[PDB]
Amino acid sequence: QPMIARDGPHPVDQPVHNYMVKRIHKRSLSAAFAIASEALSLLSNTYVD
Amino acid sequence: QPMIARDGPHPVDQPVHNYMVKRIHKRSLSAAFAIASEALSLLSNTYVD
Repeated sequence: QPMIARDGPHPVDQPVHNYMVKRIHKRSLSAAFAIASEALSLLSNTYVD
Repeated sequence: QPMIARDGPHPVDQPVHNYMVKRIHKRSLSAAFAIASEALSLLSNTYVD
């Protein structure tokens, strides 16, 4: 931060430095996907049908 | 229909498919047309007049 030079019945000011630390926040996403029993019976054949 | 993926205390979602069936409806159009008897006698002389 900057600083102003003044006079009179005021204390002399000094330059000030600030330090900040922020942290991450974790979230997620989810989506389902279904398949039926007839489709599973039709898909698992392995070169027979 | 589309899907939105979300988190938190929400159950996970799966997309939907909709099947609809419509059937036809039968209408008509009718218009009348009259011919006088003397006109029918004139048009059907059969090679006399």
